[PDB]
Amino acid sequence: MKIVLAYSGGLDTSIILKWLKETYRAEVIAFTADIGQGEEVEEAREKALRTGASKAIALDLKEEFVRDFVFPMMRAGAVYEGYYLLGTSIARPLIAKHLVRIAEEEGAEAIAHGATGKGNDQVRFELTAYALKPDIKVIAPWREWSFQGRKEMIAYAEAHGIPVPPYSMDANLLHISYEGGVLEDPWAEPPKGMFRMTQDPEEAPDAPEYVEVEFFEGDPVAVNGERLSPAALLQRLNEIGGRHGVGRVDIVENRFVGMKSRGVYETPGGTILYHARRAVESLTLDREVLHQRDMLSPKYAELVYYGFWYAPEREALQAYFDHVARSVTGVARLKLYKGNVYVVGRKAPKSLYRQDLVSFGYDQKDAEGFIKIQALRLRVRALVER
Amino acid sequence: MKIVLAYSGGLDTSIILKWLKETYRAEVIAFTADIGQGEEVEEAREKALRTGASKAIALDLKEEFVRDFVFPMMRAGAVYEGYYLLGTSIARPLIAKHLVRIAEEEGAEAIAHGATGKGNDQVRFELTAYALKPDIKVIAPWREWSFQGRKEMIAYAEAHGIPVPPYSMDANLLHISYEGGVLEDPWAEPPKGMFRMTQDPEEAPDAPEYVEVEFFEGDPVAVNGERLSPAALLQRLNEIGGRHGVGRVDIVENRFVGMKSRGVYETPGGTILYHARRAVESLTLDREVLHQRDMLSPKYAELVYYGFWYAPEREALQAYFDHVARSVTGVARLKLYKGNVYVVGRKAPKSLYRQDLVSFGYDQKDAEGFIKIQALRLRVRALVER
Amino acid sequence: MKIVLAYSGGLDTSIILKWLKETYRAEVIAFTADIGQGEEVEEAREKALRTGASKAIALDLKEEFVRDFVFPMMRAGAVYEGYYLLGTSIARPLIAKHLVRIAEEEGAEAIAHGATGKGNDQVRFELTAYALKPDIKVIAPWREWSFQGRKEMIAYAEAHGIPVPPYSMDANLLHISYEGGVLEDPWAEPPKGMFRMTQDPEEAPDAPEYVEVEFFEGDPVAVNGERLSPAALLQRLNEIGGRHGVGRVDIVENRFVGMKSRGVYETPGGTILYHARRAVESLTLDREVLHQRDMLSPKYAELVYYGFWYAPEREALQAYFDHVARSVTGVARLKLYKGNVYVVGRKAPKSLYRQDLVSFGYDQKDAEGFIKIQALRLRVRALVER
Amino acid sequence: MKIVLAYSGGLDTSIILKWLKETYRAEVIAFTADIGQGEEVEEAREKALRTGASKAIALDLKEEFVRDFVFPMMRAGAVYEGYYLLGTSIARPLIAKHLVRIAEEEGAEAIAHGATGKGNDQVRFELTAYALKPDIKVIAPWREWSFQGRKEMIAYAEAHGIPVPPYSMDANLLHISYEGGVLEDPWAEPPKGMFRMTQDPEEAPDAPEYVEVEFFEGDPVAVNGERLSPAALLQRLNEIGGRHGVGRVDIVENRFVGMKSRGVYETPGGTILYHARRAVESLTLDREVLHQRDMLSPKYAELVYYGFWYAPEREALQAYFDHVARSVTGVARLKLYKGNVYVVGRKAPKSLYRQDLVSFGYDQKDAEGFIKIQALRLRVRALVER
Ligand SMILES: Nc1ncnc2c1ncn2[C@@H]1O[C@H](COP(=O)(O)O)[C@@H](O)[C@H]1O
Ligand SMILES: Nc1ncnc2c1ncn2[C@@H]1O[C@H](COP(=O)(O)O)[C@@H](O)[C@H]1O
Ligand SMILES: Nc1ncnc2c1ncn2[C@@H]1O[C@H](COP(=O)(O)O)[C@@H](O)[C@H]1O
Ligand SMILES: Nc1ncnc2c1ncn2[C@@H]1O[C@H](COP(=O)(O)O)[C@@H](O)[C@H]1O
Ligand SMILES: N/C(=N\CCC[C@H](N)C(=O)O)N[C@@H](CC(=O)O)C(=O)O
Ligand SMILES: N/C(=N\CCC[C@H](N)C(=O)O)N[C@@H](CC(=O)O)C(=O)O
Ligand SMILES: N/C(=N\CCC[C@H](N)C(=O)O)N[C@@H](CC(=O)O)C(=O)O
Ligand SMILES: N/C(=N\CCC[C@H](N)C(=O)O)N[C@@H](CC(=O)O)C(=O)O
Repeated sequence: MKIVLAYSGGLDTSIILKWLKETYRAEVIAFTADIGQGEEVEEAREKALRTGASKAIALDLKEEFVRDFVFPMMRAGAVYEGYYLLGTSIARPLIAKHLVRIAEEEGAEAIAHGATGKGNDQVRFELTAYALKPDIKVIAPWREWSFQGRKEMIAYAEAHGIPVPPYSMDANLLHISYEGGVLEDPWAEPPKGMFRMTQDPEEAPDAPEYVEVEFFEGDPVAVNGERLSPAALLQRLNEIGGRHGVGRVDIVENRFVGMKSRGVYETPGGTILYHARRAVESLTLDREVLHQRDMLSPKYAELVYYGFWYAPEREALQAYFDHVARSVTGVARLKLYKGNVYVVGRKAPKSLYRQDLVSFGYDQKDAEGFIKIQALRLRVRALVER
Repeated sequence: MKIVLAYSGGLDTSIILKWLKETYRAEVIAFTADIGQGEEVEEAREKALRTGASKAIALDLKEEFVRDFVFPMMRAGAVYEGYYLLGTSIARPLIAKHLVRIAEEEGAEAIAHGATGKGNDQVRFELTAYALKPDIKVIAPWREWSFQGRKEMIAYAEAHGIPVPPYSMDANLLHISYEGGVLEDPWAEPPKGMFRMTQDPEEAPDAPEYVEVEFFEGDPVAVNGERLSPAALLQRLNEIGGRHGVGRVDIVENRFVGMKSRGVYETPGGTILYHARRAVESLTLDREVLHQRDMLSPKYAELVYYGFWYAPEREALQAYFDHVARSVTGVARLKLYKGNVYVVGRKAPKSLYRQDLVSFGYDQKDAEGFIKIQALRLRVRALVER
Repeated sequence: MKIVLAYSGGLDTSIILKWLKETYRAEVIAFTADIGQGEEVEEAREKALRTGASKAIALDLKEEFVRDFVFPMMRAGAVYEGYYLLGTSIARPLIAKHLVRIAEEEGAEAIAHGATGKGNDQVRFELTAYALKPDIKVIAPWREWSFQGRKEMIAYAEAHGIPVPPYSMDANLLHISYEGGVLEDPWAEPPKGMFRMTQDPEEAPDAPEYVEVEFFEGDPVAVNGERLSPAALLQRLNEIGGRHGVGRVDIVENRFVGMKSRGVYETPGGTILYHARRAVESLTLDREVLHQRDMLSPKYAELVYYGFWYAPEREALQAYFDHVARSVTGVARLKLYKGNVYVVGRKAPKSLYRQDLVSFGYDQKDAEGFIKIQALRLRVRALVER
Repeated sequence: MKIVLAYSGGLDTSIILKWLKETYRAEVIAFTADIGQGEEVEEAREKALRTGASKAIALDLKEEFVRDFVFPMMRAGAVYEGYYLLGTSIARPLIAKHLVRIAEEEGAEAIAHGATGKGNDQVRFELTAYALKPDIKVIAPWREWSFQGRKEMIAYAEAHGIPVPPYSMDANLLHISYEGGVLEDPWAEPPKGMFRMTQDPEEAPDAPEYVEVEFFEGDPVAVNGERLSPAALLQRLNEIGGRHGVGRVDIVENRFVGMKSRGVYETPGGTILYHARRAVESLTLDREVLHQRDMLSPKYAELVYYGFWYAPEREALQAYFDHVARSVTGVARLKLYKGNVYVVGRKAPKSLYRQDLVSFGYDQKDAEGFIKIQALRLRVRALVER
């Protein structure tokens, strides 16, 4: 039987490829997606073949990732529990999508992934798979094998000749996530030198740096006047924001499976894009549209976090967010300095701001009437209380 | 006829004090509240007497301000349009409340304030006034007078004996607001040296400073182990954060009155408290409670911003927020560095975090069933689309 | 100067026509719309010319009314304060839309309407007018003249040759509204004989009547197998629901301008449609989509009620509702009997219901896992309470 | 080993009692609760002993049911998916609460119930149990045993001495639920004579009946002037409403475990109470409070439906609803007639309604300013769209 494995190249997914051959005596098709992890995915592909894969596929999905997953999510202003910009979250749907497509192309029965039984990833992979191919068979080795502990897995690794070696990392174009190990104690600061995408604030330039991001109908299309594709644009902002230490988050979040866990994230480019968008929105979105939009963002955020990307409720909300984002066209000017992102300017060809309405269509006495009417129900209330 | 005026001691409320006397020929009781503007209010009380007030009152309302207004608001995680911590907004209700109490005490049928006809403050003072005493009369000189320029106001000031002297500011224990003049161009960065409460990040300490804030049942009670009263606590955090340049935001916001306005704010202490609270909340609040609470916060924020403090909607929402906030007990440890605030740790007596649930609360198979049930409707959907 | 008046042919708008001519020395162009009031609008168009209009326009807007206003609103499941199906609310935008178009075509700088200064209609008319043509001038005589009472208005009309003839009515294809007069006492049942669109349930047929309503992509397209245009369809359902006394509501509502008002409404066809729609949705909409949709309906309803039809917030929500409603294709079967409507059956081409899953893919063991995971956070909370 | 079983006295729970003793080599303590199912609970209690229970407990929980579960839910205006008044949903928590208490008193390590593995009840029972006593062991025979059909179940019972006897029913003081069998076809009207709690509208009195319900701080306290305890009050309204065939619902709902199912419900008393409460609320609740409250009700409804009664989200929302409900004091007057409930009058000690404001403080010109300000952002938008 054929099985398509989401293969990263790491120890665990390598142990999984061997485990699947041995346990299911199956023809394993390894799949590695280049989504900006900063690893030569071609090395993962050869290592998979070396580890026993009857086939290995490596694809550059950086553009699809940002264009079809990151951008739509950003248009919605999605933020989980106040700080998480969902770097790992929106990536999983993309990977499961291809796993399913590859399985259908290679006539494979099942697909497998290496997310553990304690997290959100397992849900994201599987909900995506079932939503796309309801008849698909899914295998989650972390839930199915008998290994108990790192020593056993390493022993098993060495036995099969698999290359063996504080926290665990998950990286892609949007961010790098860190959790586990020393990070499991919520009272303990992350260890110095852990971050990789972002330079330390204390080591960031002494001179602030200005950057401008242009948005067209809800999506960023240029940086400092240079038109850049979705992936190239995220990359560029990662470089600029990274040098300044921008986008570090440290939170204890609530997993979908029920328990809290301490996660640390660095999202330089995405963080710049979060504030740039709101800056352009401040001139281009209507007050009531904005207030409504912000009260829905958190719901869309948990949908992404839990793994309901290819789910009707998320696609429905997307219709709202996409409609609203269509008006977001303009430029945000931000000032980067030692870990912070400061909005310092913004402009738009169809700005709703009118200096003439605030400087010293507006008649001062209309305000009295507005106030009296707004006050009526409160006055009736007070009088009734006598 | 008696009129109680919200008197700050500035040129405008000074001009207003004279204007009221001439216009209404009423005795004016000047009221000056110390809410942390960093001004000697007795100086304003005496100047009010020199300007013609038949009675000048000055009260230290710092503790009432933080305890009965800033704290209840903070418990709700109130943030207007993404960044505004409502520094000016929660202050007006307090002032109006005293204006109405004093009018009742002095037998004054009317109150007056110096907010302009183009803004939010006018609504805040008046909705509060009418909500507390329905038949009170309110006079807003800015909406009633004839001055057609700043030049005319000063001439009137000099012609009357009032001392006369790029943007307008409003300061109190929570923040300092800056808007108008040079700030009316949303593409222009605020002028160098404008900020007064926070030190320029470029001139802030080279070594980060750690700070710990203790929360008890939703309100902050100690800083670095020192128990502090509400106003004392906010003051202490303003000093610590200010020294580091923390809490600066720049936005184009939507006034309740219809038009957009470019505002700049520095909220050092409040910004530290915002993040400290969420840090403690991450260990003490249930996932679902939190998610629901966060979707209501934006609504509570617009209520405070529009001026509906003493309104049934806000008091109802307050019951919800207060209920949830009651569990927020613990300590947040934050790191301050050149303009930025970083959560680096948190602990709590009744933390819901359990390392054993994440360390390598259910067994693997449980997750499989959870996923299958969660996936059911998506699979039926896919099948029907057959 | 020219003024386009929303003229219904009644006493008040006739008085208004005369009043406008003299007060503004203007040419008044009368506009009467047939939106299902059950009155020969041509008679109103002629009475206007007799009354002094320089031009009188009358249009059959029944189809545009149902297709472009009633249907989009019904797709959203809009219900104001638990019962009001907004019959008068969605009709005002339509009227004002034509007033502004006619004003433009005739070179008129202003439009006028006869809604009083204490209601919602004035807001709906003007918000629509201003939103479509920002510099249009609106004249609301009720807020400008000084008639001291009814007697005075009758004498004015008698003096102008206007024919002078216990509650006020507003009728159209969607419903008939009743309020004012004897209806002002919330404790008093409406008088017998008041209803006109519906038969007293006590006089309704002794046998129940079954009716089927087919929906296609969110809108009703057929009744009892007969395909019917929007307006013809609402009419047929009015006839059917009407004969049985269906659609009667009696509520005390909150007007946008601040005071409560007692209103009585009969919406036979719309009431059948409300339940028919939900019946088809019960087979075609996903659970999460439905739940989110229902939490937004109320907001949409107040938007309509207040008059924000041609408003970006409303249009944005409409994007969401339209997206969801595109899945609503199927047939609802209802049973009508003495005042009530009963859903007794429903079917759909792409129904999501599967008897497979309820009769004795699904494995009961999965339910245990689902339950354990959902319970984890509750159990942790319990252990911490200790 | 001791196991406390939710014992209804029926065939399946009797089979379960025998099954539990042998499978777990344990003694079973049967618990039967009278919650208004209209059965003699002492009969089930005696039968449990005859079936082998080591102890059988039967309690009258009618008052606790209505006072502590039904009323709190009603104050929230809870309605699931447009029509379900949650009759079975709110009863389960109460039952499980007692199972856990009895287990603790009897020193039993586990509890058991007879809900199936494909429904909602299992979740309600278990989430409740786990929330109250996290270490409790729950046994759900339907998800554990090996019976492969109804005939084998009958053979097992007949073999154990248990006596053996088109849809399934669940009845209590709030309603009677009907689902399964012939009701599984959503296009088929339910069978004649199926309803038990309500008289068919065709047979109901030709004379309408007026009923008055007095509310005090959110809860109903009297019917037609007669003060009644919670359970006696619900009983009374069931009798009155039942005679008139009030409260019948026919829906295809979404279960928490993922699939749709056709359910039929009769809730005579609860339906009168639903409309009675809203009638009193129309005079006692503020507009904004009401609108907010209605947007949260559906969320609370799904919580109850899913089984999250003793859950922090639900208790947090309850704080909101209870705050709001406290103003709900007054009397509702309804007209009952052949299946329908018509609100015909309402009054309250502190009614916020003022004939003052609608009859022909308020000055129409305030309305113009209100409208102008409300329209500003719309005019700005229009001008920009040019
Ligand atoms: N770039 C990728 N290509 C293919 N599969 C991936 C990729 N990144 C993650 N996965 C899968 O999802 C899991 C994610 O966990 P982790 O690598 O610890 O962050 C891995 O164990 C893989 O099975
Ligand atoms: N500390 C205070 N005491 C009394 N009235 C105040 C105080 N702060 C503000 N106000 C009132 O509210 C207005 C606020 O204006 P502004 O400072 O320009 O943003 C002043 O014109 C006063 O009438
Ligand atoms: N069919 C119609 N055509 C034109 N204007 C109308 C029509 N129906 C109502 N109006 C306008 O809106 C107001 C509605 O008032 P009313 O009937 O008292 O509820 C009238 O005073 C008219 O100015
Ligand atoms: N009055 C009651 N006393 C004790 N247990 C009950 C009672 N009503 C329901 N239950 C439990 O919940 C299930 C309810 O029945 P059903 O509606 O047939 O799925 C039974 O299998 C019992 O274990
Ligand atoms: N650490 C890791 N990746 C990423 C995550 C960031 C995060 N807290 C999230 O849920 O996105 N591996 C896990 C995370 C998880 O499922 O919670 C696993 O496979 O079990
Ligand atoms: N500048 C000033 N104070 C403060 C406020 C910050 C802000 N944008 C807010 O609404 O709180 N004066 C005004 C503000 C206003 O009313 O919007 C006035 O009286 O008109
Ligand atoms: N009675 C009338 N029409 C209709 C109304 C139904 C209702 N309560 C609504 O707001 O739609 N005329 C008024 C209503 C109002 O503006 O509230 C007026 O023009 O003054
Ligand atoms: N029919 C019955 N009881 C009640 C239900 C009304 C309903 N649709 C609801 O979920 O409350 N038995 C089931 C229902 C269920 O829990 O979904 C079972 O034990 O499996």
